[PDB]
Amino acid sequence: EPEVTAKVYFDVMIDSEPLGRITIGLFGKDAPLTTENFRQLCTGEHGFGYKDSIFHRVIQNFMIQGGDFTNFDGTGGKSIYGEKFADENLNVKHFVGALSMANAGPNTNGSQFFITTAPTPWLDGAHVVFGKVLDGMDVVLRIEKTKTNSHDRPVKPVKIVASGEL
Repeated sequence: EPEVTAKVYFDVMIDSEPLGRITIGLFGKDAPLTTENFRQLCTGEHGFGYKDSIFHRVIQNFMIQGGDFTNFDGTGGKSIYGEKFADENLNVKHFVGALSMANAGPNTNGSQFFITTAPTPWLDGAHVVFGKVLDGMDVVLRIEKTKTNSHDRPVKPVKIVASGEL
């Protein structure tokens, strides 16, 4: 995997019950702009970020998605650079535990991301891979095992009650 230059975390809990911590390593040399946007959204040093956001989409054995702190439905979110920012590096490919940038076409990176729980090569070349779950992958497996309704939305809220940099 690429060089890890920074670490951040998510303290997750599926409603009145704590699931645990997910530690993530960022690829600062391969995607500087993308990692810093994520890093700052984690620390919330701007008054907005991932704290209290949810994982609105969960697809058993594919990936889990989150980062929509504006609409909580998978339609919102925003970067520290503005509404959307360009694809910085599309050469890094996906692997289990990859933190990838969710988008709606070329250059539509906002604040939404996903964590793969299986190899997803069909995404290579279309999504910026900028991180790796270094610890807490068992927390991630628990999240993908929760009951989901239509659109694969968790019945109970999987909430990031805390986040920050290590």
